[PDB]
Amino acid sequence: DYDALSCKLAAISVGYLPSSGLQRLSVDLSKKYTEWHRSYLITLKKFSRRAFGKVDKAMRSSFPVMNYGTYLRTVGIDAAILEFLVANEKVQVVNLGCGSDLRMLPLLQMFPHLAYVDIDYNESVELKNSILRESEILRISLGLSKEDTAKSPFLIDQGRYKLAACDLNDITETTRLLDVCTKREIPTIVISECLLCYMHNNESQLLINTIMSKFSHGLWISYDPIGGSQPNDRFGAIMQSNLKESRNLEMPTLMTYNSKEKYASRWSAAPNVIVNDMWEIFNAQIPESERKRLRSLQFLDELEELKVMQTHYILMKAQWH
Repeated sequence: DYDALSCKLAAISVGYLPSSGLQRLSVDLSKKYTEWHRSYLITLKKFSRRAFGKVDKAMRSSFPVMNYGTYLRTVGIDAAILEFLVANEKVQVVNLGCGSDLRMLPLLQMFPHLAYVDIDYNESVELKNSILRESEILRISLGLSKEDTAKSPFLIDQGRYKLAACDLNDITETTRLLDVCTKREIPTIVISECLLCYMHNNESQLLINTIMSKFSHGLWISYDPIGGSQPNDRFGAIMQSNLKESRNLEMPTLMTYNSKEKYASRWSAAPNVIVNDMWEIFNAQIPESERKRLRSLQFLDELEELKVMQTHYILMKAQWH
């Protein structure tokens, strides 16, 4: 999760984010997008010297190619969310594996009838609860008090926002949490940003079939990497070796779902499944005005190196009713 936060703060410091066109942010909410994430880094220092040390040095060692990958990852997920929230005013979002994601701050503001539900491991949501309650600007955005006033499973439960500890590998614990914070009939958006890659095939497939069957109308926006379908494409072999040799983590279903078609077949129950890798989103969805703006920030010397990386990431959008 500290990798994901290092990417977002490096993109904001250079200028890549916020993109007020694609994210549909106002003048005040564009300023607040920068001020909320900056106060998340300063407050993270107060609560952890080790976590601030890894996030600070990763920010400053960020390359232009990696900043283009964070831009497409953020405005890609945001473009799918905002199209669904405009067509449907009463919606509830369930951000599975949220981490340090702060997209609920501008989205709750922009949509009065929007509920939101951050869900992550116990350790991740305890640090996120400490940062939102400590900072003054993050407190005012969610209307929180400084103390831990919430009860039982929820660390936060103020108005139209809910932070909750939950083992997503456990399906019995996942459904029981969704019974108390969501309703069956209300349109839903399920975001799995960098979650299903770290899970085995049994835990991920049961999470997809159970949540889709729980709600009537919805839209699953899942972002993840793929191993690569071409022969002699060892991007998936390099990343699996880089994860264990670094901090002892795994990506069990990387080589299994090595293409955008195989990844999209997990949501085959849903009748409307689209899927496009992040290089296709760079050439199609991103306007010409936006690409000129990113060129003014940094020198993208190796555009082919950006294509090799971004074709090994995807954005799936399943929709059922």
